[PDB]
Amino acid sequence: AMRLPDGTLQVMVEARARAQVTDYIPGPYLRARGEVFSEIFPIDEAVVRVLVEELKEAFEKYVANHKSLRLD
Amino acid sequence: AMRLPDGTLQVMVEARARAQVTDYIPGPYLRARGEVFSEIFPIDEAVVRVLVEELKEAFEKYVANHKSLRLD
Repeated sequence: AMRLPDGTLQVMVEARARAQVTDYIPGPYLRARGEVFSEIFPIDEAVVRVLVEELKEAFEKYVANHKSLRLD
Repeated sequence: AMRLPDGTLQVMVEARARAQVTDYIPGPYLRARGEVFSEIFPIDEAVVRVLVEELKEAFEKYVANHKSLRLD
């Protein structure tokens, strides 16, 4: 948590788990509660590894076609 | 800039950058407002390096195609 000298809030976040929204409170600042935290762990991890391999091959096919687009 | 005594001022320049001429002030000699050193380098330097080596080899093949012209 740091401050920048031009009225702009710089912060680094790291996401843990997604959630639903219970009720919308008017703002600013906007407030909302979470009904449950929707979380999951990989079931039958061999098929999970196969899908990771297929997605790795897809993203390797994705990054090779760049001449002036500037994707790092 | 070696001061030659034959009415000619042969200047040796290792240039810096191109710039847009915003306006011209009448002379001679002329004043011209331009822009700053256009010398920055963007992200994705790997495509820059690959196209640099390909441009190098393309001129290396090009100058062989104009040895009929005896290009330098």
